[PDB]
Amino acid sequence: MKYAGILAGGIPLPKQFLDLDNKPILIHTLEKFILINDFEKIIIATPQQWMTHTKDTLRKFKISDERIEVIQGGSDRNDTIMNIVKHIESTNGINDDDVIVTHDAVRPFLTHRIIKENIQAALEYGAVDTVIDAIDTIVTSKDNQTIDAIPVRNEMYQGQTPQSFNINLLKESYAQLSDEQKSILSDACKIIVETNKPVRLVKGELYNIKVTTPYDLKVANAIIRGGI
Amino acid sequence: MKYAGILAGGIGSRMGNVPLPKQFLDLDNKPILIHTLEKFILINDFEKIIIATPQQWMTHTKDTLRKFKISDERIEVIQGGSDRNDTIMNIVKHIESTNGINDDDVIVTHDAVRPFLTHRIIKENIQAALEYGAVDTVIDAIDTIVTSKDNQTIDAIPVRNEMYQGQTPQSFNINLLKESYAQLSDEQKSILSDACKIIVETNKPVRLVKGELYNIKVTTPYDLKVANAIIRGGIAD
Ligand SMILES: Nc1ccn([C@@H]2O[C@H](COP(=O)(O)OP(=O)(O)OC[C@@H](O)[C@@H](O)[C@@H](O)CO)[C@@H](O)[C@H]2O)c(=O)n1
Ligand SMILES: Nc1ccn([C@@H]2O[C@H](COP(=O)(O)OP(=O)(O)OC[C@@H](O)[C@@H](O)[C@@H](O)CO)[C@@H](O)[C@H]2O)c(=O)n1
Repeated sequence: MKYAGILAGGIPLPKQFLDLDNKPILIHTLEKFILINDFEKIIIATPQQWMTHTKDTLRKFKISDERIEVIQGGSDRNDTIMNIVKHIESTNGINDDDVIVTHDAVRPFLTHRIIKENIQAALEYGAVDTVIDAIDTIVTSKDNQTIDAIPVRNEMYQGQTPQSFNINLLKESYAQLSDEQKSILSDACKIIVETNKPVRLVKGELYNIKVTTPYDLKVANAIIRGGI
Repeated sequence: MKYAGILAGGIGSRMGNVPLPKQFLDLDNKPILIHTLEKFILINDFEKIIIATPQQWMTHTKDTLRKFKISDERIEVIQGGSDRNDTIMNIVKHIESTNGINDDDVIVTHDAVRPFLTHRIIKENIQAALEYGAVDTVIDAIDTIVTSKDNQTIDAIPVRNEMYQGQTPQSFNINLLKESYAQLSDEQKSILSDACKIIVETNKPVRLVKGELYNIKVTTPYDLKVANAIIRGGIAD
């Protein structure tokens, strides 16, 4: 069993529901996952305020895949992931070989190739990240004023999503973490990295952007029009 | 004295059936290099605005300046270097052999292929270079940043709050830049990807100036589609 977890639990209307070429970003994203028959369930987690509106939007764009379920998101991004996990466990349980492909609702340009690679690398190695090589030199700062270090750019990668995990592995490593450890995370693959278990790399795409600021939405509107 | 070093070097010899190199390709009917150069021209603080370019492209650069009626005597076209930092040092050697280097000189280095920098960015670079001697133009990382030493598996995922996308300009006190460059071995030089790591390898500080999300580097066709959208929708306004 392969499960898809569309993360839309973050807070005009929230960015995930904004129109990209007369169509909510969430719909753009979800269409990619619908085309993959391998998914047992495609779960959209969203704030309680926006659950009925999400289901209205699905209806409005004539999407009625019974594989789709809308559930309530979490405190933080990782908590939303864990809510989707708890939903799967309390409705059909967790096989010890099940994987979940978590993906940002605001990353509507992921590709069929990206998803299929994610699922096969999760089946093989248990934890997967979607990245692209750093184009900018990457810099670090421990004070937001002066540089701390400038690593070898060759070893730096822009982390995207999907991020796909073995559900048992993800739950066990999340339980290993403290509340302080959890609070400093920014993605889900550091759950696995912090517990000293491997994370394979899948290559994303340069156009697999996160659409949150208005600048991003103009880039996304150009990517749509120019068929990128 | 404050100097601008527009980096348009390292363009390899190319056949005529390939489009023009990225620095010279048209963006809204204007070479990207000209878009970049216009911002520096508007700043009177600069004693010279030096464009370094491969030997093959010097005459074409000067034709291009003429074509867009650019006749600022502060602009000079010189031959670039073997690598990016070598191009910077060529600009330094030009400055020193034409005006000398005063100990209060700063140079504002910038990729010709980042045409969307702003007046704000350049001014902050100049003055932060005067105060702290070395400056990087960066933006807070939006993606989580990851490291891998084998292109297969992750080694580490640092705290994103401390990670930054390095952009340009990069601005230095010229003597400081020269001294720290002279300290480096050829191996160290070969592994650098920017100019601020010259200063960082020699354990001297580098101040941070915040850039802009549209201060993108135009190299791939994808970037040119993004850059045409930035132009059309007036997002650098
Ligand atoms: N309580 C919450 C908060 C947010 N969300 C969803 O999560 C998506 C991204 O959220 P956001 O746009 O704000 O970006 P983040 O700072 O969280 O980092 C992400 C970054 O790490 C990653 O894309 C990649 O880079 C790693 O490889 C959005 O769809 C939100 O709806 C959720 O479901 N519940
Ligand atoms: N012999 C050479 C080689 C390159 N150049 C110029 O350098 C510009 C960018 O070059 P390139 O697009 O190829 O990318 P780089 O690998 O050099 O990285 C840059 C990255 O570090 C920086 O933008 C930022 O991210 C860090 O803060 C281009 O205008 C080239 O003409 C030169 O004049 N002479």
